[PDB]
Amino acid sequence: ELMQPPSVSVSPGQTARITCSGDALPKQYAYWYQQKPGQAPVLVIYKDSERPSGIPERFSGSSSGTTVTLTISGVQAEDEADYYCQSADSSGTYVVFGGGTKLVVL
Amino acid sequence: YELMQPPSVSVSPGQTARITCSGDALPKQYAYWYQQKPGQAPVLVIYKDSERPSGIPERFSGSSSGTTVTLTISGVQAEDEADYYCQSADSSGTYVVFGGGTKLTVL
Amino acid sequence: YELMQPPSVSVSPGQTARITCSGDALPKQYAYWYQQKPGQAPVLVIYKDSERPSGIPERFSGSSSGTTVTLTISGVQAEDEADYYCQSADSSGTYVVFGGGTKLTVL
Amino acid sequence: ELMQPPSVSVSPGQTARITCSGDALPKQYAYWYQQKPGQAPVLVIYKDSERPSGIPERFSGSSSGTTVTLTISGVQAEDEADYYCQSADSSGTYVVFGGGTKLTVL
Ligand SMILES: OC[C@@]1(O)CC[C@@H]([C@@H]2CC[C@](O)(CO)CO2)OC1
Repeated sequence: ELMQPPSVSVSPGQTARITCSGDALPKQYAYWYQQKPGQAPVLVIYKDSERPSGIPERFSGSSSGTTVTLTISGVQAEDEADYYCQSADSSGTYVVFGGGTKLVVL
Repeated sequence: YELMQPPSVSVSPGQTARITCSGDALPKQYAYWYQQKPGQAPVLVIYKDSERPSGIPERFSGSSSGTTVTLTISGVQAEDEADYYCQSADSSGTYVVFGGGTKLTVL
Repeated sequence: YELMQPPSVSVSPGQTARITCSGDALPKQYAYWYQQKPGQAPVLVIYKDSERPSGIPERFSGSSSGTTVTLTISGVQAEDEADYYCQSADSSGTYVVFGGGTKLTVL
Repeated sequence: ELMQPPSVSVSPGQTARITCSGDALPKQYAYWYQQKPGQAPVLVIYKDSERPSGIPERFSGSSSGTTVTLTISGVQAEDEADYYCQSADSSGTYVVFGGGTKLTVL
């Protein structure tokens, strides 16, 4: 299980940082996706720091020991969504998730 | 939905299901696949066309062919009943595109 | 899904679409209907079989026949393209049941 | 539209209160539903205070002036979800929503 804050809120154009923590993160890749009702999930970062095509450069990913972090610079209204981190247990046998973080733009 | 995906695919347990998405930009743009079950976080099952994240069973596999990508689920089990989504980017690689989702019914 | 609902219904603009859910407990249990568009909050469009919350257009209407309930959308507009969900309760009225959702495609 | 806190978190068995504010609420009904990925929305309260069949008694709704409130007594793990209030503008012409509140059970 991964620990993630329930919500992060920032005013427009601020940077938001969303961190997940977990014992297995030092040895397991994380994936970050954006969840909105009614549409496919949108992968914003894979393997800790890689960005899929079509994803704005303002989205970036980093990792440090038992944490991984999605940073969103210059937050826009369309960024309002839930962000989930996905990884795997220490053994790499099964998928593990954070509880999701709701990003609000004040 | 700029990717064309059938709304429904059904198979009995043990069969292999193939879920396809179609789009003009798929040849030179990676696809990503998700599984969505009721009341659970979505799961990334394939990225970059064919790679599985740690923890994803090998019975899930992705492939690319012309203007179509395919999620193939071998030996479908009851618990695989879920919605499956595909994501990619447009021909330029400037914005994300996605299919409407396929409901996989088992039985 | 203890209610059964077609995964897909399609009509051209201006037509009337009928989306149906079926279940043994529907006769003596109210149904509720939602509209889900991409990237937006779900919308309650019908409650108690046939009542429309304030702000829902009269072109959306709900009805109830035997073991089926029906969301009828008259004068379908392109912006009505969405997923539609039905919810009710079991026979006794002890827990909630749902359909798998219908994708309405507007041609 | 409507103002709702981004998130509410309580330990198991506590009571959670989720409030929506809006100028038109004194004259317009509110509806509360539970949103989870992958499933139909679940209406827990309609017309301010009425509960659909199949909804546990621990869910209740109240209204007071420019506010409406969903109260969840004895919060349980399956209650973890987003809760949205829906209403209508002052004229009753168009639908309005809160931004959703993510309920976390610590
Ligand atoms: O109102 C229906 C939904 O609850 C279905 C799923 C949920 C989203 C919609 C589809 C989803 O994003 C696909 O991963 C999963 O969660 O929002 C709306």
